[PDB]
Amino acid sequence: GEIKQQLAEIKQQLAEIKWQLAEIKQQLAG
Amino acid sequence: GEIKQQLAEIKQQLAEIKWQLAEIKQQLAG
Amino acid sequence: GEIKQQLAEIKQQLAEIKWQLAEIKQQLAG
Amino acid sequence: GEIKQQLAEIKQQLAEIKWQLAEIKQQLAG
Repeated sequence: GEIKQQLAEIKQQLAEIKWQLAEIKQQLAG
Repeated sequence: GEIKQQLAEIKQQLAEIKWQLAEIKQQLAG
Repeated sequence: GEIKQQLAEIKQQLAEIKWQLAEIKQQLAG
Repeated sequence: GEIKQQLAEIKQQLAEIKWQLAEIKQQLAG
């Protein structure tokens, strides 16, 4: 239930943050 | 119950981080 | 024990990430 | 035990995010 869904949501957010950071890095590298 | 409250706070902070990174991405690429 | 220490470490990391993002924002604003 | 393993993974991802943000900060300010 709630603990496992919150953990899943957190892991999804961390994945999305990692993508955003990789995109920013690529933008800075041109 | 305590774990649930801490995980909820973690999710909220990650959501705020995502928004801040979306803004930085838009500043660099917009 | 371990659950509470891991949660504390995570909350500290989130705080540090929020500072880094605020610093980056200020750097972009000059 | 499961919570402990997920929290450990969350801490590891946050550490990686911190490093990526330190690099971006250095690119902009260095």
